[PDB]
Amino acid sequence: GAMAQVPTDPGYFSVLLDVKHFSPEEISVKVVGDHVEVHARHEERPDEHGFIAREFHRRYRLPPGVDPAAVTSALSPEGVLSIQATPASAQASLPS
Repeated sequence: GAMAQVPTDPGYFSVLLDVKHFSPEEISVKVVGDHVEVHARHEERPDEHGFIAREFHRRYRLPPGVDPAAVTSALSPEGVLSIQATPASAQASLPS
């Protein structure tokens, strides 16, 4: 049979970012509504007479069904940032 794509169940999120030239405390992640925002900023000064900076931003829409409070971030020692989320649970309306 032909090769097929394996479907993914809904309600999950997973992305990776290469932020190796930002330190852990130069990077922040937050959820705003149903988006995730990543921000990073580095500045250095070689002397009093100058200033070098980098900046990065990105926003992702969380897919349907994701719990916006269940987003996690993990920054590897090699500077890869994983951002993941899992499905929201639904309140029951009938007895168990």
